[PDB]
Amino acid sequence: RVTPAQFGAVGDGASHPLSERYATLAEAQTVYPHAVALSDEIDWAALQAAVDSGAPVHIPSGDYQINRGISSTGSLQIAGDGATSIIRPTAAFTGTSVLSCVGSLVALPNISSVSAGSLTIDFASTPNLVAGDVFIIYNPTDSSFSGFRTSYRAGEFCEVRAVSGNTVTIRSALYAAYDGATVAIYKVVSGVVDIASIQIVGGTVPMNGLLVEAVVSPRVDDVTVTLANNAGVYFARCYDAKITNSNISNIGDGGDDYGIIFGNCHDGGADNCKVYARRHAIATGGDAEVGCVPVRNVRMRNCTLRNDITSGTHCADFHGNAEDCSYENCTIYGGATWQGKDISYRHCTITNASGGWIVISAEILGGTFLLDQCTLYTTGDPQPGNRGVIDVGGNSAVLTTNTTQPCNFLIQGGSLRAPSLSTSSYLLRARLEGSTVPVNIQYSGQAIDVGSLGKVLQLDITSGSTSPEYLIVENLAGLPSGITLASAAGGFASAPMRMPVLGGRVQVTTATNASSVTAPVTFRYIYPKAPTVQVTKTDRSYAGNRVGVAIANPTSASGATLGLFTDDGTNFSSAVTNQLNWQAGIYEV
Amino acid sequence: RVTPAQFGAVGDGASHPLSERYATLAEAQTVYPHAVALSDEIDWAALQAAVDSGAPVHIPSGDYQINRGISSTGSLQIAGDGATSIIRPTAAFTGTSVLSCVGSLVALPNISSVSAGSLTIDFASTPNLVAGDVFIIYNPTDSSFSGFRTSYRAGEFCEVRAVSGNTVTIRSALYAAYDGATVAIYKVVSGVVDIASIQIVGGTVPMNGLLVEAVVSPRVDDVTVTLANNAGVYFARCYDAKITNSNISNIGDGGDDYGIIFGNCHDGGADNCKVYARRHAIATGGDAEVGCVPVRNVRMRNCTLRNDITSGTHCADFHGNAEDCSYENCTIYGGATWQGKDISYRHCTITNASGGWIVISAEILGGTFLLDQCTLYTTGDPQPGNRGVIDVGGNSAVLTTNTTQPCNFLIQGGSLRAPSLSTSSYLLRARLEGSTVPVNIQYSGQAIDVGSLGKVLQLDITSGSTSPEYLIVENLAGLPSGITLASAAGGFASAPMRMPVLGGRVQVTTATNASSVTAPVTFRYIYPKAPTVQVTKTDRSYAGNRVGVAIANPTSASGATLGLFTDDGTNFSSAVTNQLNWQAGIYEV
Amino acid sequence: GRVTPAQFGAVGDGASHPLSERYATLAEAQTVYPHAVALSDEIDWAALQAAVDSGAPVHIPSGDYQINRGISSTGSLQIAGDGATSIIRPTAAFTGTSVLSCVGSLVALPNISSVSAGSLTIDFASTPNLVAGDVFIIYNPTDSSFSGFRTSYRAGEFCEVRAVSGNTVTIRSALYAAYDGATVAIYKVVSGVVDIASIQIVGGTVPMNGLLVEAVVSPRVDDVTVTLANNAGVYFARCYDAKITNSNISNIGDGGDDYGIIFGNCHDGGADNCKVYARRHAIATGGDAEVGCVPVRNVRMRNCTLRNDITSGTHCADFHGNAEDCSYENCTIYGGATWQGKDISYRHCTITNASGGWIVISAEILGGTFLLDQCTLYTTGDPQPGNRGVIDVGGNSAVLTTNTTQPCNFLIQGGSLRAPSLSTSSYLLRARLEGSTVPVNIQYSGQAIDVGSLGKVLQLDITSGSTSPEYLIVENLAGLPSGITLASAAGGFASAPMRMPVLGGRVQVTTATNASSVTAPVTFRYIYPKAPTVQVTKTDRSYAGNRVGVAIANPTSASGATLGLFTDDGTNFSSAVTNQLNWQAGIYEV
Ligand SMILES: [Ca+2]
Ligand SMILES: [Ca+2]
Ligand SMILES: [Ca+2]
Ligand SMILES: [Ca+2]
Ligand code: NA
Ligand code: NA
Ligand code: NA
Ligand code: NA
Ligand code: NA
Ligand code: NA
Ligand code: NA
Ligand code: NA
Ligand code: NA
Ligand code: NA
Ligand code: NA
Ligand code: NA
Ligand code: NA
Ligand code: NA
Repeated sequence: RVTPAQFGAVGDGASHPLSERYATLAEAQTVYPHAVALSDEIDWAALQAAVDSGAPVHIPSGDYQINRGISSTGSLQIAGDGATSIIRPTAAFTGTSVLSCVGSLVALPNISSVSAGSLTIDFASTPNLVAGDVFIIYNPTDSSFSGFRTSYRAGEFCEVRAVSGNTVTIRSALYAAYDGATVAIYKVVSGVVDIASIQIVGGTVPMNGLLVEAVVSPRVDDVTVTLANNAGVYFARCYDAKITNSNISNIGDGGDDYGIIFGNCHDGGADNCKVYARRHAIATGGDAEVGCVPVRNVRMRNCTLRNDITSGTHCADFHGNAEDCSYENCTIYGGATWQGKDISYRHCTITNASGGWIVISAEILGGTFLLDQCTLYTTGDPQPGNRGVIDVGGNSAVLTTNTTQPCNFLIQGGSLRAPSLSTSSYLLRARLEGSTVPVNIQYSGQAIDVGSLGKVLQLDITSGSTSPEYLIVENLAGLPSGITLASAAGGFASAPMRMPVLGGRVQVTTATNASSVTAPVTFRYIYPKAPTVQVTKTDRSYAGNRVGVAIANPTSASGATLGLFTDDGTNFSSAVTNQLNWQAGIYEV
Repeated sequence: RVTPAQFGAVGDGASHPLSERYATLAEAQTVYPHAVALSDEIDWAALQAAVDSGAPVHIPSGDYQINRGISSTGSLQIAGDGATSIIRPTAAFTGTSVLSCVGSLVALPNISSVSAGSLTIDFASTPNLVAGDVFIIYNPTDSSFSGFRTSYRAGEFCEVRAVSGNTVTIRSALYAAYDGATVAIYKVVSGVVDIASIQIVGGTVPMNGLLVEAVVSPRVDDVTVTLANNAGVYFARCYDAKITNSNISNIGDGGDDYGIIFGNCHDGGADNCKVYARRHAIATGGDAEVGCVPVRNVRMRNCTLRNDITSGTHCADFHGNAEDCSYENCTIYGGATWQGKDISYRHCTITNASGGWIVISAEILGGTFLLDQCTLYTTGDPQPGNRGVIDVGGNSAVLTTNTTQPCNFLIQGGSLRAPSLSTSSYLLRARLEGSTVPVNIQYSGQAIDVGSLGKVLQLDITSGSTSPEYLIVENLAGLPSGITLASAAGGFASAPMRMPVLGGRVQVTTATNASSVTAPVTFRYIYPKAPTVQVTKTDRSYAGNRVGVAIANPTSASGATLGLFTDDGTNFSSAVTNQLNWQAGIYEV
Repeated sequence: GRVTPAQFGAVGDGASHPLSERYATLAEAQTVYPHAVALSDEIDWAALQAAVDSGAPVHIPSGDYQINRGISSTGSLQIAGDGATSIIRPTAAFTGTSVLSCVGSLVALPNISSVSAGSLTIDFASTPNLVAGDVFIIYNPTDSSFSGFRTSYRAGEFCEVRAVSGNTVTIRSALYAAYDGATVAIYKVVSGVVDIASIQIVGGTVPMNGLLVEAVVSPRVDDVTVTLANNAGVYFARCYDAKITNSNISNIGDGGDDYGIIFGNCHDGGADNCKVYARRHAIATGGDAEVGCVPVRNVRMRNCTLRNDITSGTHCADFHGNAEDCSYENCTIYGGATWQGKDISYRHCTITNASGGWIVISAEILGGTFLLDQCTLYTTGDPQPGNRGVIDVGGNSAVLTTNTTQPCNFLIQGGSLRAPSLSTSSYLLRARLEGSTVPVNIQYSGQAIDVGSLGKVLQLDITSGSTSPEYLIVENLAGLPSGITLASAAGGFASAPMRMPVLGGRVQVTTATNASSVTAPVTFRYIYPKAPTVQVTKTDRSYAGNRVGVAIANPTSASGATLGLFTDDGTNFSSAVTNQLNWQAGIYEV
């Protein structure tokens, strides 16, 4: 509705300080009240004034030179003509973000204590809320959500359903319980944020290309952002923030170096974005400011993500304050991570990080962690660095005294290709370093393509202990002969186990000078302990004078000696074939 | 192209009746031929005149007060500057919908009878159709698609491939057969419908925020709609209706209370929308008007949905006239439903409705119903309401004489967390109330996280009968000891079954004063009938004078007495240990 | 956009207006439109072309613009309209290859040292004109350097620059393949902004393409409607991260290749939320034989509904054999789909049959992994009379040949497959060797099947060549009727490590006091590829008078077994009493 040209923008790609047009600061401020100095860029002055007008701003193709950030409280509405509508910080730029909009957390009355899964909140006095309003429940106590980091504090975003007196009902169930004496409540007050069809060429100075903070349903669509600093796009304390159809590339400056990060956000996500950043193309986390609650129901879909493989870290990120978030239908070059609680990767294609691993874990609070029908590729071998291809604390402190809820690690279907492992390598490692909770494993349905391999599961205990409900390896295709199904220490060894069935038909021939004949079997896979073995004689009835009793003696985790013995010890009177049909498995759960 | 300001709009948020500007109605009608009274809103008159010009309408930021719907026939093109372009019914509003566009159903010739799966339609005379045209085959006979409601009539939308004389080929196979003597055919005649980047604040009076009816490929994008009445967005009899990137919030007025509903629609769906509504955030169904055919190939993807949990109903809806529709990659707070035919939930996260159940059924015609790799949560327990966590007629008439096709209920992978069930609760219930078709269950691969639990399956018959092709429980993680695998009545009990394997190794020591030694085993899970049991002796050969024959006697659904007996009844001559390796399962299909 | 066709003199009223209506001479017309060719050219075309030529973004108001020549550009093309009422319409007099087109450039870079697959470092022979974010193509001009199935399936790929230090260029993702430095030419992709949105092209019968975008980084097509009766509604050629979204594309075809949207030699990007029809392939991938014709990689089709002409006899959803690491996800596909190339997946798709009755067909299999991941499949027909599986891998065509050079894994995981009209001779999946010598592995796992009659799950044949598979697995299937064959397996398939489902039951036998044995026959519900591993145990009786009896099976075969209870020493049983013979059978080799 307004343009920067209407407020005097030039936008020709060259510098135009206000001094080119105004002899005095007072004269410049008569036109641009918030100009700071005559050396400020006319393009910046014009863009900021247009934003300040309160009308949606349309930015025609041009190359706008700015020395300060374009910022707003409340609302920010900017739409360009596409990638040719360029906002470009100059070498003289100062400020935290190229574009920014910041809403408000406004104190609400305190509340009564409330249980997890409730949809009713009792305020101490009349709350200024109506249906559709958004508020944050916030616990200022350090580590109130997770002990892994100080800043992982508890709370969540609620959406008002109805209000009756001091009672406020909400539109979806609470993720967590709150003691009323420990939380402060804030109404999220913000205007309309919609940023579309522009290109930010941020350079090396600003920390963020775009910052949107404490806003309900901001929208970023069809943008291009390049930067060499901390974050291409940073959503902080936003509810239903969406960024869609955008290309974000952050070369980094050697800091946290994020492409798109959702800090203390709830709902929304990224859809159909192509993203590169040095460390984490997409990430979740937050800060330590008021309202720094966990990241929940944030969904990354249909993106392609790349990072700098030499950074050594995972490309797709969640930090340990995430709960109930996922990457879905994403192509992820350079690895992914399980952190926090209740995290899923669904139908993603994921390649390895530099260490050779594909999925790595950290800061596991507990809950369920899932690789759902993913396609996994590694060109390396993480075993020399003590990690699994899917790693849970192999060489790091991940399952600790800060892991306070039972954990379920679920690998369902999909495929895993890893041509360059050794006979020492393992597909999944979990190592306890202080936790005392059940750690359950379901490794199920996946098709595996390897050269050499040592083991499917490697389950270790450095400190702490576990009593799992289950330890399951099942329906795997592509396992080569000789591998170990699960090395399991301590409480993993005594866990209720299900292990794959092996078996076959072994011919034995009786001898007329003996009451028995035996034959050795070496299992194609090594079990964690002696499996449950069946043996049955087929394809012969009387071997002369006796049927014979089929047994196995001994049996072990690695094999068994099959035998056919006359019950009473009489020698067989004929020398003839018999088929010993054997099988082995473990079926405790 | 045109703006309401050009036609005299004010849009400042206050009321401006025509009387402010025109002394008589005649005077006003010179400018606005459609004006009804001098009390009409200038903003309404202006917006309607803008629509009536036939040019695309751009609505600049503004708050436009209207007392009547903005409506059109055939085409409607409205685009604003985003959420600050607000259309607002006043207290005096009269009309059914805030914005609406209605296309036409134009008679085509009758047709010859045609079979399901055909791509060739024979018209009785020359049809006015060319490639790309869309028509509806419509059976006006009540319940011609489904007997569950009279308005579930048969027919479908067809897209013309080629026309040769009176023969019309179509671009995809027919879903159903039609007797030519029973159907009337209608060409869908409509123009361009495109509604984008506006906000409708509908209030309590209009039944619909947006209504689009009988239109080919209408588009709704980047809109925000709030309402407290029947439907935020209602697509009726549309082909390839698509709504994208929109936020829809219907507080409801205590009726059907839908967010987005697709009535009698084919193709299209909802993508990347955040939706709240009191009863069903998204739904499908229809009315009883001409062309009220089944809802097909409508796909809801990448949405977050919420409802009022106190409504007691499911948040994500399909009615019984749905065929071949799905929700995929959606976050669903407040439950989902199987109804109609061939319905799936894929990679969704779903929480419980107030009853404690998560997926509920109604109006099952038959076909295949799938929960594919979904993450399911319930904080409650549906068993006291006689419902499973996944429920098929537990407490309602769902599998009845109106269920006319074989049913397959499939649960594949994913997870289910339900910490608060009792030892009486069951994960899935199916109860017959009059149906006679096969009802097949595949409960396969899911990771389960419970405290107490009674049963995996509960399969009951109040009336009717069934001869299932299969009844399968397999590859489940997380089942606690003592649960029942399936309680199965009548034809469920005699169905070909597959039930999980349990087994173990039990040490027994022979005694020199007996020919046998036994040991009791109680299975971890209770089978629906005595399972198929194997026992083999290992890790010992002769026990003095005899090997011993390993048997089980008795066996039952809940356990077995393992035994080692000398074949000839001679007492064992030595007291030595032996391992009885036992296992059980059911392997009929 | 900045400029409009009106500003350059357009009419856009739907009727023809040759330049001769306004200008008496060609010279006078060219004063206004320098690139007009003749006074008979359309004013709408001259105006639209001039608007594009201005270099400003072009906004096209509602109107119906008549053009007799393509609207084209080099480097950049920015066009946005008011939606489907902004119509660009070739006239009967149209001449040109494409209605709308933008072509970027491939600019030679220095040569590189040999590099391994999986590398992220490239060494240039001399200083390269590259910075971070730049895109280049490694190209091998040698015919069939990626796949032997076609000449034009040449090797190479798109790389995105991470950093440059001296002659060393690091890249943002690992190379898919290895390259001999002496065999490749390297090219920078130089292009500007391409953005086409919110217009309708009514192409007609003349143009080969509705929209062509060639050699461009991140072109964007959004909210467009395209109809045509020729070769390709939308053709992306040698593009990196081409995205078409929210569009309706319909190609009636002219009897040629007849594509809706085709990605030729493209890397990254894909199609999202599109409704597409084309006579042959609604969406396809492939390419041409021009410089830079590299494999199609990381192209993702998502959230689309696709239809084709079923009487064409071909699959609706296409990849050609030069595809690697591509997929369809969350698509409704009427008229079948295909596995070709390497590492291809369909995920959460609903797919119906092509005319032959099959649903997924293969061709030009290089090797790697081919996945149907939780798909819903439906056929109204039966492909067996045409010698093809419902899921087919060379049943009646040359698919697994000397050009299949890498181990193949065919995976069917979960989902459902309904096929009510098969016969007792039909098979769900067929794979047939016609010259390949690599392992061919099958995982058929977890699917719920709904059939009337059926012959077999797998039909594994060898016409020529040979195979030593790592695995052959059938497991966790629901809905198989009695009497089917699990796997017909010939040659090396027959000797592969197999996993086959368990069958079992409890059979009552009563001893006789005048014999030392009692037997009972069992016929398995499914026929195994070879004699299965069988267990038998006696339950629910201890001594039958004087003896327990030893439970065995004799004989056993692929189709059944004779269960037996025999006193060990051949003494007659002394009592006639019941016993339960608990039997089971399966194959458990992998
Ligand atoms: Ca390594
Ligand atoms: Ca309940
Ligand atoms: Ca035995
Ligand atoms: Ca056929
Ligand atoms: Na000042
Ligand atoms: Na100054
Ligand atoms: Na503002
Ligand atoms: Na609301
Ligand atoms: Na911290
Ligand atoms: Na012999
Ligand atoms: Na009147
Ligand atoms: Na068409
Ligand atoms: Na002993
Ligand atoms: Na001329
Ligand atoms: Na860059
Ligand atoms: Na060729
Ligand atoms: Na072929
Ligand atoms: Na008896």
